[PDB]
Amino acid sequence: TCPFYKKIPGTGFTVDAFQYGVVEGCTAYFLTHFHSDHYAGLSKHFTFPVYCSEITGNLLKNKLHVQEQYIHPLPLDTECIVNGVKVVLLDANHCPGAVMILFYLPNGTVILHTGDFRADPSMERSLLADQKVHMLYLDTTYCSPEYTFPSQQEVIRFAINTAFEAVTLNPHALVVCGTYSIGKEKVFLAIADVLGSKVGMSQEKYKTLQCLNIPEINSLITTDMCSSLVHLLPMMQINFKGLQSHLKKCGGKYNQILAFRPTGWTHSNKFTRIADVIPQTKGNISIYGIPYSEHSSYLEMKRFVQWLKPQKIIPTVNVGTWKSRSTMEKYFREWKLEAGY
Ligand code: NI
Repeated sequence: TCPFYKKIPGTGFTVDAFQYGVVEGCTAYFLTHFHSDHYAGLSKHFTFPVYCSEITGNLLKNKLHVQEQYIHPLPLDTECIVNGVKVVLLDANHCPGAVMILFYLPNGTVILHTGDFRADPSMERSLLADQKVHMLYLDTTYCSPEYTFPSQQEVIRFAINTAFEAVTLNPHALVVCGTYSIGKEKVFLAIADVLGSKVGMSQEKYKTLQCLNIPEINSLITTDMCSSLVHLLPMMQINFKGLQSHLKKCGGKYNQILAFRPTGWTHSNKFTRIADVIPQTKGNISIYGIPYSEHSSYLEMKRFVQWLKPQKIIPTVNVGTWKSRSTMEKYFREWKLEAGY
């Protein structure tokens, strides 16, 4: 049944709650972003109103065939009224179209649901700064101090310089980037731009990217693989077998593959600087695991919460074990005591 941390008290609302059938007393279903653990359950047969960003609504219509009459896109950074309740959608710094939702309850309580987010100081100057938040439903994916990772900018620098060096040494090398969901588009787009290439991909992935309002996209992506030296493949195919096979498919146009797996975190991070990352190599194939995260590090999450000073925190991730839950609650108390709220 629908868990409590997906229900917004004092409203008829649920968030990311599409896999439970008809939720009792839900008048409006919010969707924070287009990732499968969150949208699981939506299809063309859904007939309740869905509230979401413009980008998320493009993906619902084109990829899942949800009928347009049930899709209610809202502009960001704008006060809107839904079933008599004031709401605002804020950029979540997650994947394209990902939002946080501010709810202004009729009794005066204010609730922020972060969806999935990567906290950033820029958030401290949105409409969040303008009022107090009583309850926070928090993306706690990496709520433990061992989770450090570099900025997204440093990781893109590393990838660009690595790709550019490899292809300038060998003009017959192919660069491959793994994907399984929207998000992390900067990785493959930054590499293609430095190589003066388009990014080649399957028709299904090209379709997905055409839903995202990325400026100048027709200039950066293509379904003609042959004309491209950056290819996108399913994350599952980024291993020595899958890449040896793909290399056969290019008809002797290429004699080397350099491939990137954008992982979230990997325990190489507890010991290693980004500068120090090395690939796994077999023959003429090398695979780099790079720590490109679209979730908060532990320090970024702590800073955001100590800035916000919520009266109550409700975790939405890692809530399935008592040891996880107890750990997170200990960190929330530390943060509150250190900051003085
Ligand atoms: Ni997500």
